[PDB]
Order: sequence, then C-alpha cells, then structure tokens
Amino acid sequence: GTSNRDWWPNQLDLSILHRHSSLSDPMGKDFNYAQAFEKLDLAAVKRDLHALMTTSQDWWPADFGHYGGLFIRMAWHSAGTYRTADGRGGAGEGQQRFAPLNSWPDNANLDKARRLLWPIKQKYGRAISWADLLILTGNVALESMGFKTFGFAGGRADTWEPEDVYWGSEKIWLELSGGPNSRYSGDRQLENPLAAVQMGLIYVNPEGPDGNPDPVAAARDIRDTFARMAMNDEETVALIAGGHTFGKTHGAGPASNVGAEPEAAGIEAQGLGWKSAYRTGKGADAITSGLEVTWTTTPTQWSHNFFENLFGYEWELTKSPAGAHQWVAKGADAVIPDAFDPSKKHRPTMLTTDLSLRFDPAYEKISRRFHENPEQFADAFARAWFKLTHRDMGPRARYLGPEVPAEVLLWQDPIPAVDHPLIDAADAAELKAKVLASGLTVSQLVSTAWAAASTFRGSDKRGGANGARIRLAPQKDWEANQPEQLAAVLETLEAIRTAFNGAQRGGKQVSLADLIVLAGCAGVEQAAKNAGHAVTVPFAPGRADASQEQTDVESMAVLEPVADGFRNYLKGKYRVPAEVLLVDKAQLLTLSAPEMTVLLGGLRVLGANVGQSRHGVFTAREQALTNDFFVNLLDMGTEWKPTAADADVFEGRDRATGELKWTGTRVDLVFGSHSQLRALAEVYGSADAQEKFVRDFVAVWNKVMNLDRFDLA
Amino acid sequence: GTSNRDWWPNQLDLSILHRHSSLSDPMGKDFNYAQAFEKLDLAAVKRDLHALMTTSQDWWPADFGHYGGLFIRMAWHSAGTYRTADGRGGAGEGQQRFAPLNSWPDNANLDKARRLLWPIKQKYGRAISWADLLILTGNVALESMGFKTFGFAGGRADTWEPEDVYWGSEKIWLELSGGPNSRYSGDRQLENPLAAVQMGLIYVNPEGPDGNPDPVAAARDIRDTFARMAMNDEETVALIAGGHTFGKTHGAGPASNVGAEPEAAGIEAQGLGWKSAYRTGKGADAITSGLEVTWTTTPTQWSHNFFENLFGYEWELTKSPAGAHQWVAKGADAVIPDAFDPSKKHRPTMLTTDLSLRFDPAYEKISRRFHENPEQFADAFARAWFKLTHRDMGPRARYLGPEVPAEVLLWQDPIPAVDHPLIDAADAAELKAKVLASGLTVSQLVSTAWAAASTFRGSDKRGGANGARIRLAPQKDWEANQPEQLAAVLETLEAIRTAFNGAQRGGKQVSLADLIVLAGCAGVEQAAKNAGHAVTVPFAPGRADASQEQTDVESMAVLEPVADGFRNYLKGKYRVPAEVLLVDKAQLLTLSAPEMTVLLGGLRVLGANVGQSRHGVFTAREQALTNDFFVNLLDMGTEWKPTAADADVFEGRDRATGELKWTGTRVDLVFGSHSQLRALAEVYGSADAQEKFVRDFVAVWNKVMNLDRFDLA
Ligand code: HEM
Ligand code: HEM
Ligand code: NA
Ligand code: NA
Repeated sequence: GTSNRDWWPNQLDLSILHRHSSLSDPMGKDFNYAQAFEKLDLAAVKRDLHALMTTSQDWWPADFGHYGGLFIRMAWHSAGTYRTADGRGGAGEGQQRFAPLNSWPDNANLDKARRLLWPIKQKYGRAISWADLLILTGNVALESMGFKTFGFAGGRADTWEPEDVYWGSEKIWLELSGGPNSRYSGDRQLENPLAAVQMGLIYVNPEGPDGNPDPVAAARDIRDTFARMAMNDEETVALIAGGHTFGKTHGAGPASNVGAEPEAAGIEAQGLGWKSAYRTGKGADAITSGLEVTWTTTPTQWSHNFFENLFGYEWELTKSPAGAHQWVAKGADAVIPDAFDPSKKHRPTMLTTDLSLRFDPAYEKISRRFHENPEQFADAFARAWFKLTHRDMGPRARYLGPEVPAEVLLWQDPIPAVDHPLIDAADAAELKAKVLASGLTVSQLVSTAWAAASTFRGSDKRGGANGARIRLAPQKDWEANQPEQLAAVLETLEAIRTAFNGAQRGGKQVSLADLIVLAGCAGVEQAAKNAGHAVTVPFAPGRADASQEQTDVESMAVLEPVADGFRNYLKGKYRVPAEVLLVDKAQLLTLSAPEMTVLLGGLRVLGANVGQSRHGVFTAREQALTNDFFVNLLDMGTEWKPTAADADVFEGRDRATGELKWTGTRVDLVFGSHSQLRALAEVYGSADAQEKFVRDFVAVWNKVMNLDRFDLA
Repeated sequence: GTSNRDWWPNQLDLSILHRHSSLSDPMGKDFNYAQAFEKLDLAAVKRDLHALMTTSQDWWPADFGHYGGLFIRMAWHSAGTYRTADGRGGAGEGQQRFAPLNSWPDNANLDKARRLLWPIKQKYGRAISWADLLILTGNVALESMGFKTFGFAGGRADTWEPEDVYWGSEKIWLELSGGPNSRYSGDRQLENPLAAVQMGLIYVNPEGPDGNPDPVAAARDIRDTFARMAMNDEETVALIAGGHTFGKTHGAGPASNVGAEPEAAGIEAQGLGWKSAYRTGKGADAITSGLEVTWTTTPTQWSHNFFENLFGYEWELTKSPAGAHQWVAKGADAVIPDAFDPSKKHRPTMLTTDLSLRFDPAYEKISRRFHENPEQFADAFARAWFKLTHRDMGPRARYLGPEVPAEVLLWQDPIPAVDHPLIDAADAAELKAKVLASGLTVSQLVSTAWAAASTFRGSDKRGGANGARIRLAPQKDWEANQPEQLAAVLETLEAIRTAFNGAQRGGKQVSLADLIVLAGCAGVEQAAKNAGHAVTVPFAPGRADASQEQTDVESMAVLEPVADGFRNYLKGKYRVPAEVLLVDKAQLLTLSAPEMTVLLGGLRVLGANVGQSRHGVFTAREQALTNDFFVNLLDMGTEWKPTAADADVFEGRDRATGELKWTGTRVDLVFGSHSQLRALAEVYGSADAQEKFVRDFVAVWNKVMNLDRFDLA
C-alpha cells in the first residue's frame, strides 16, 4: 500500500512525538512499575537466574554447560547501543526485544538468550521488567562465575513499541564505509549522533576497520566509538578484557548456512531467527558472528587469563571456519577447553580488536597495569560494568531495590540531598513578587528558566534545572544561553536569594535551582497578567544546587543545544533542516506536537529568542502571553518569500501593499506549512482560543520545569 | 534515515491501531464536539458563508464573481473518497485537509477553497469542525445559487492526523491500468476495497477510461465506482448532472506550467500548492484538471440547462488548451458566458463522462426522464446530495442541529424509537438466569453476541448489535454466522423473550437486540464462573429491533466479514495475509493492540471459532475464561511448523517427543511471532495475570457490545 512516506519521503515526521500512548500500553493507566518492583523478591529472582545458568536447553545448548558468557554479551548489547550525543539507545527501555535491535546482525542469537529468560519473566510478571531483567541476568552471570559486581538498580520500566532512533542512512546491513550513505567523511570522521562504525553493529567490526585486520587501526575505531558511548580508555580496556574473560564466539561453519533475522523469519519461528542449516544448527555447530575464538582456559570462571594470554603469546593471522579474520597463538599448546567435547582442547585465540588492547600504545599501558594488578582490573571492570548498564537511567532518585551502590559517581551528575525545610506557597508568592520588583523583565526571566530546564532529555534522563548547573561551567558559557546576559540575571537572582535566606527561621532556605525556575514562573504569570489573565503558574520546590566539583565538564558538553528551535537558535549550518531539529528537540523534551506548538508560539511572544531576534516574534505586544504568533502566522493577508541574503529566512509582506510586516525562519513558518502542524496552529489561532492558549502554555511550561523531578515521582 | 518499514517492508503495521491518541489531539480529554456544536449560531455561520460566496480574493479570483461552483466541488470531493467496502473515506473526519488527500491531483486547487474558509473557521473556532464546515459550505453554495437542499446535520468531529487508508499500491500519481501495481485485473475488475480508477482520482477519469474518450466505456467505470460509493444509477445521474449544472473546469494552458502539490511545495507556500507559471496563474488563466468546459448558460444559478444542452446538441471530440480530450456542441452559437470577460461567450462543452449520461442506455433513460420532468431531477439531486454528504455519519442519533431532515431514509439503517419502559437490573438478572437455565452453552451465547456486535465499523459507523439485524436477511445467512446454529440460538432466545414479555406490566418489554447482547453477557459470566471467578459483566439496555423493510439487503452485504480473525475465519484465500486482515478488522472495531490481543485470546478459549475449529484453541478447559491461550502459545516446549497440506495451518509439537499438541493459523501464531504483539501476549501469559486477563477481557467485550450505542453517547 503506498503511504504518505512513499509520496513525500522528506516531509517532517511528527509520529515520533506520539509514540508510547496509552493506546499501545497493556498495563492499566495507574500501573506504577517502581511500586511493583519494590515488592519483587529480588533474591528469589536471582536464585532462579543462578539455577538457569547451568540448566541447558536442548534447543540452544549451553557452551561449557554454562549460559554466563551468552548472558553477559546479551546485557552488554542491551546497554551498548547508547550514544552520548543524544542519549538514545542503551538498556533503559528494554528495546533489544523490539525492531530493529532484535534483528541487528550484532544481536544474532540473543533472541535465544531472551527466550531462555521467558520462564523467569513469566513467573515474576510485571514486578520485573524485561529491561531490568536483561541487566540483572548479566549481573547474575558474572556473580555465578566468581565476579563481584559493584551493584544493581532496578526501575527501568518496560516500553511497548520501538523507539524512533536514527541509526544511520545505509540501506544494506553492515555496509562498509564509503558507500552512497557513508556514515564516514573527512579523515574517518563518524557522523553525529552515531556511535558505531557500520549499520547493525554495537561498536566496531571485530575483524578490524571495514574488515581490515590491523589492530592498530582497529584501536582508533574502538577509542572513537567507546568515547561516543561515554567511556574513556581505562573503562574501555576494562570492559573489553572483562567481557572476553568469559565464554566464546560462534563461527563453526559458513555464514551462508544462517537464515533470516527474527523480523524477516517465518511466522512459525515464533520470534526467533538466524536459523542455521549447518549440522545441528546450535551448540557445537553454532554460528553467530562467524568468528571462532575462545579467550581463556576457564571460560566459565572469572580469572586474569585474558591478559596472561594476550601478553604471553605472539599472535598469527588466520581464518575461522566461516572465513572471518581472527588470530591464533603461535607455538602454543592446546590449553583452551572445547565447549562440548571434554576430550578436546584448543590453542588460544583472539580477535583483531582484542589485540588492539596490546598494540595501541595508550591501551597497552593500561592493559599492562591490569595484567600486573588484576585486583585493579577487577575493580575497574566492576565500575565500568555498572556505568555501562546504568548510564541511561537518570538521576539516582530513580534507582530501586537493595543493591544500589551507595557511592556517588561523577558521571551520575549528582545533586546533593536537601537538608532543610522547603519554601511554602506563601514564600513562593513573596519570592515571585521580589523577582518582578527587581526589574528583571518577562523576557529575561523566561529565557533564563527555559535555558536551565530545557537541557533535559528523556532519552537518558540527563539534564534539567535541578542542580543549578546553568551557573557552572560549561553551561554558563554556552552561546545559546547568552553568557553575558545570563550572568547579570543570575547575579540579581542570587542577591534576592541571599536576602530571602538571610531573613528566615528554622533553617528554611531556597536553592538557586528552585529560584531560577520560580523566577521563570513569575515571568510567565506576569506575561499572562500583561495580557489581562490572572493565572498562577504551578511550582514545586526541592531542587538542590550542585557544585562545580560535582559536575563533569566534558560529559556535560553533549547537552549543549546547538539547535533549539524554541529560542530560534541554530549554532551553525547543518545538513538536517531546522524544522527536523525542532521535532528532534521536542521528542527529547517528551513533548507531543500540540505541546511543542503551544510552547513555541508562547516562547516567541515572551521574548525567549536568543539575541533578541525578531524572527517569529509576530506580535505588537511582546512580553504579553497571547496567541498572536498563531493569529498572525495564519493571516492570509501576508505573503512570505525567502530573502536573497538567506534562503532560510523569510519576509512576510502585506499582500496588497508590499509592506514588510515580519520575518521568520523555517522553524517559524513550518507551523503554517506542514499540514498537521498548521491544523494545530489553527486551534490556537482561533477567536475562541486565548484562554485555552494561556492554560495549555502554562501546563507545558510547568511540564518542562519538572522534567527531571524524579524526587517527586 | 533507514526505518523498520525499509528493513522489513512486509511486516504487519500495528501503528494504525494507535493513531488518534490523546497525544496528537490538541483538544482537552473532555472536549465534546457535539456540545460545542449545539451552541454554534448556525444561522450566523450560514450568513457569513453567503457573504463569502461573492467576496473575491485576488490570490484566487472567483469565477463569474461567485465561488459556489468551487465550493460544491470542494464538498463533493470531501465526501467522494468514501468506499462502501470498508466504510473508509468520506467527509466525516475532514481528512481533505491532511496528507494524502490534500495533495491528490483530483483535489488540485481545493487548497484555495479551504483557505478561503479560514476566516470563518477562525471566527467560530471549535464550535464548528472543518469536517462540518466543508459540507455546510457546499450546502450554502447550492442555496446561494437557487437550489433548495434537503437538509444538513452537524456532528462530524475533527481529526488531527491522517487516517490509515489503503488507497492503492501504485507508486506513480494517476498511473494508468495494467502497471506493476495495477488496481485492475481480468475484464476491468477493480480490486476491493478501491473505489477509484486511478491513484489520486475521486471516481473516474473525466477524459474516459485510461484517457480513452469513449463515453460508453466511461459509463461502465462511473457505474462501478459510484456503486462502490453506495450510489445507484438514479443517484449517480442526479449527482453528476446536478453538480455540473454549476461552475466550470480549469485548463487554460499546458499542465506543465503547474508546480508542486501542497505536501511537496516550499515552506513559503504556507500550505498551498499547484502554483502555476501560466500567465497570471489564476482566475482566467487557471489550470486545475487541464480541461476547459463550462456546462451551462448560467453557471452561478440552478437551471435545467445541463440536460437541455446534453440532448439538444450533437457533440464533437476536441481538445482543451492543455491538450485534454473534451467535447464541443456541433454548430452551436456562443451562448455560454465567460468567467471573467463580459465581452466573450463560448460554445457549449461537455466531458466524456457527461456524455456517458446520454450514451449509456440505462443512464439515457434516467437522463431523459430528468430532462422531461425537472422537478424529479431537482428532488433526486437534493436527496442524493444529502446522502453523499452524510453517508458516513452513522446512525441518526449522531445528527446535530436545526436542519436535520425528519424523513428517515433506508440507507441510514434506521432503528425504531424505543416507546416502552426498559428492563432494569433485576430484570437483567432474571433474563440471564433464564438464558443459562435454557441449556444454551457458553460457546453459543458468546458466538451469537460476537456475531451481532462485531459488524460495527468505526469508519462509517454502520453495523453493530442495535437493530437485531442478525436475525434478518442477509446477516442470518452469512457463513461466518453459522446460519443453522444461529437459528437455533435465536429461536431459544425468542421463546425466552416471548415468555418474559408476556409476563410484564405497563408496557415493559425487552427487545431481541438487547436480549442477544444480554445473553452473550451471561455466557461470559458463566465462562468466568467456570474458571473460578466471580464476575458481573456490564449491560446497557435500549437497543431496538429493526424490520426487514428497514434493512437494505444489498447495502448490508458489504458488512459481511469475509475475514474475522476473532473467530479464526477466512471465507476464501486472499492476497492479503490473514494477520493483516486481523489488524484491519481490529481497526474497524476501534480496538488498540492490547485490546485486540486480550479479546482474541479470550474468544478462542470460549469457543467462538466458526465451525468449532480447534485452531488456536490452546486450552484443555474450553468454555472457561482463562489466559490459557497465552500461556500455551508462549510455551517454548512446543515447536511449530507449517503443514504439508496447507502452509497457512501450523502444527505445534512437543520439542522433546514430537507429539502433536496443537494446531493454529497465521492469526493465532502471529501473537507469538510479531515482536510487539508477543510483548503483549507475555503480559497476559504471565503468572500474575489471570485476574487482569479476565477483567481486561470483560472491559473489551463490553466495549464491543456498545460500539453502536450513540443513543447513550
Ligand atoms: C571492541 C569491542 C568489542 C568487540 C569487537 C566484541 C566482539 C565480540 C564478538 C564478535 C563476539 C562473538 C559473538 C558470537 O559469535 O557469539 C563477542 C562475544 C562476547 N563478548 Fe564481546 N566485543 C566487544 C566488547 C565487549 C564488551 C564491552 C563486553 C562485556 C563487558 C563483551 C562481552 C562478550 C562476551 C561475554 C562474549 C561471549 C558470548 C558467548 O559466550 O556466547 N564484549 N564479542
Ligand atoms: C463522473 C463523475 C465526475 C467527474 C469525472 C467529474 C469531473 C470534474 C472535473 C474534471 C472538474 C473540473 C476540475 C477543474 O478543472 O477545476 C469538475 C468540476 C466540478 N464538478 Fe465534477 N465530476 C464528477 C461528478 C461530480 C459530482 C457528483 C458533483 C457534485 C454533486 C460535481 C460537481 C462539480 C462542480 C460544481 C464543479 C465545478 C468547479 C468549479 O466551478 O470550480 N461533479 N468535475
Ligand atoms: Na536512551
Ligand atoms: Na469513513
């Protein structure tokens, strides 16, 4: 059936803002996963997972009698889709069980791993999500094999449909770089926001870059991709060597034996895929990646044998039975056990990417240290494993259950505990009046609070106004935040704060984080009043102020908004049209299309644009909260044309006189062009809509102010 | 950006079940359009519409100084997408303003007509939907030009995103038949559910079939398409001749002058399209279809000149200025006025499809009768216009406002007014006990109520249990309804009814319609009791029994469920896979995926399958309401394979012994295959879900029983 996507393949797609509706959700509207999980008998679940590790099923026999390696790989791929650039991917929503990730080539046979878990999932039901189970199972695997984890948090709620993620533009799975949809340009520059070298891989090609078995070159891809998943060199080495302490790869026969991935398989395969015509098709004959490497002499026990082997032998380039490049230890004895035949042993083997850990000079140093001091290796790996598997979970307030580690880690963007009474409704009305009496304008107040709150992204639950990190490096210096103007607003607000806090009893005080948001609330209330409306903007206190020392400046760089359509801002020129960047930002803020529409139309007339740009400011009463954006945008008496100077800026002229009335960007005019957005703009641009516009604006403003408020969940 | 649709273009699409969520809706949850409309000052709206008719805008000047003809076309296209096969299309959701219909070639320049209405839409706001406005405008245009309409009903609620409709498989706009995705096969057989001859046309090609200007052959397409939009020969003739009493076509210059349709146009076009480089691009130079025909001597007034011209001249084949085939009156004077230049007149002209009304023999007779008896033409056209523009509105109880015609028409599937007291809760308990004491089984009770209620479709709001039409021709004879078994259940229910009604006082009685539904409710209660649960199923009385004479047997044929996955029924072999037909049926029933899932798993174990097929009956306690379907479907101890005899039937065997445990169809197994459906099945197949299964099943059962209950809405 031909679809709108077929006819108009470059039209903006709004359906990403309307996923995860209550329609698609099988749980009741009141279902609260955290409360279900808090009553889970986690210990009982872990005992069952422990038994499962050594209970082989005949439909996918356990290598060495132990599923531990398979489940570690399962949990590392669940987490390993994560990208720091947008926060999308990762383990936090259990997306491995949906398309496309369930059918990526790098996820081959993890369908088997998930199916082995069904009996436990079924036993415990809604009290443990798939998302949480995947990770837990990886932890229990590590534990069953002698490795002490750093901890575990539950609370990843299950999702019920595929997430909309840009994974690349290639039309061919695993396409080598340099094709018509190359993810690479320049000197091997991987396009943002991607974090894998080929479509359908987690990070890198285990044979080497585009299949070239050079460990030195492979190290460069490893460092790049892993950095793009928020891991530095120490973490990266700890993770790869840690992981490859266990289990094995599967390449027993030619890859052409392997059938359709799960989304393409026949209905009778019942959600499984990669059915193999090679011999028994499983167990000793398994084919997964096409490589056939077993790293250690005890694949089902934690050890330091990965680095003993890596450094203790010289390595020779060879081929697996499927024809993949891989490496074998020169002159070695047959010391590695066979996965199924107790009478066979094999020589030590490695992947090209394993050898990177020795032949890249910076890795080599860390690898040597870990070799010489395997207790440091153990600790770095435990920490990296926790980070990897929790990096997208958000603030510590979301962490559930009895195994949460008490140590606070810098990567968590931590927020200190609140240890004093909070302001009440009377205090909030007093602080709003002081803020307005200071002479800060509607536009400054709205802009500052917008800047603080709108760093939130729902993809990994980073950012937001909690912490008052806007006052710290690097936020205070981002161009979108107008550093000079921001500093003056913050200095006035801090004097207000100091005077309020100095006047209190019983330890009551207000944080700057809370006051920045509250002051924005006063902006919006005043703007409403300037328009003849009496409204109270809701406000919830309880934010706390983080220090500079609790704020990793490099990790915060990925939250910089290089595009923010809500402030009509684009830092440079990109290949993605600005309206597409608007919808992307809306999705990260968890907004629907109506919310995005209302929000943007309001922000325009409040003066939230960066640099005081008049683009899209379609009102003659700036700083009054009215629906003027929509009434004026939709006025057919105005005709619009791209300017000579800039095709992305448009002049709106009176159709009869030619007089210049307004200017706007693509982000402004999309609301009068796109047929679905214009239908929304019509609702708010109607003569009966001013009260609705004000109410809906205040609601979405409050929603944005609270996005990171998991302490109130 | 490569999507799941790109990777797996034949995968079932569930997102059609989760369209129109509260996420995409700009109105509050509680917005009730009927109530807004009932307060609209309709008289004031119609005054404003009357003024608009002759208020020419320079950006799209009015032909002859009067937009009436353009607005009639605009309303007839709004309505004219309707297909009787599925009820999809029509005017009832205002979908002309969304993709793809906003940009179909047959809808060219109706973007201008809709933009002309914006100031009125804006003025009256949510109190009049676009959907209602487009139709009302067509009525007002007719009225402004001297034609008395049969009436008007409001109540078409606006929608906020494109409807999911199969419009064809062609990848080229207007593709002629016989291409790789031909909608035609055999002796010009149009595939169901399509009701147009080319992709992007309303009904037929105005030049003739595939562009061949044979009026007789064109008549065959007109009769077939129009029958597929629920119109017979008399209605068809009255509509085409009525419509083409007004206005003109637009073909002043070559079509290559005309640019991008709205969805492809630049952002500066602000939602409009087909911008033309021919001369002024509008008014006297307008190009819309490429034809250049003005039918009557008074294009802005109702007249009887269409048929005078059609029969009064002989016609000669010629070409418009754009090169299109069209007809000119042999030897005629220049009597037709020019749309802009008072000093020009033109000869009478016609389309090939107009000439069909004279050269098809069956049409010719109607056309003559209308020519000789103009009052019959007038009345037939008024009636057919009301029908065309209300055919997808559903039962009369949804009709709003002061112009609703009092006459009840056969095509409305009318239901008599209730004129007696209704049964109360005591009476319902008494009737349920009688139904259970009669010996009717759970399977009979459920199957019959399912059969009665599940004819509803939300596309045009036809069908459902009201009316008790299951007891009449043709429903009583449909194979999916099991005529013999249905008759025995109905006869028992009717004796129950007779004895209950014979015992009452005042005039209380129960309808058969109500008793069929109630009896189904008792079945579900009994099934629940068979499983150890104490459940009361909600029931709302007030359905009435329609007569045979109130039930058009031909128009009812399109509600026959040739595919009903809920009863594991497929009447023949189709080119669409059965799981796709299941999702299609669920959409028409207004079900979400979780609802479809729960519903189907329950029906299977209650014995609702046609013919007592054991396919999907995965339980050893049939007629007990349990989640066995899910627990057994997801049991990995069973392996499935398509049978040798039939690739659409699967055998589920013990993995260890090879013993046969079950059989199933594609509809059954899809719930264990598709990754989103399987996620849903997991919820209901978990150990904690038997109570949630039972309660969600009752809720969705009740929902289906009430789909048509607009008397309670
Ligand atoms: C440069 C990074 C990495 C590459 C190229 C890589 C590559 C691979 C490949 C190709 C396989 C074999 C799949 C098969 O045929 O079954 C595999 C297995 C495995 N990897 Fe990795 N990997 C990397 C990092 C990691 C990390 C970070 C972890 C976990 C901390 C991990 C844990 C595992 C485990 C446990 C297995 C064994 C699976 C089994 O026993 O079935 N790997 N790896
Ligand atoms: C065989 C069925 C029909 C065919 C092929 C057909 C075809 C067309 C075409 C090609 C145009 C010219 C479009 C343009 O260039 O502007 C048109 C105009 C129009 N049609 Fe039809 N028509 C059909 C039936 C109807 C019906 C059922 C109605 C209304 C009851 C209707 C009312 C009109 C009106 C009022 C116009 C004039 C538009 C204007 O003045 O701007 N037609 N028709
Ligand atoms: Na994420
Ligand atoms: Na419809």
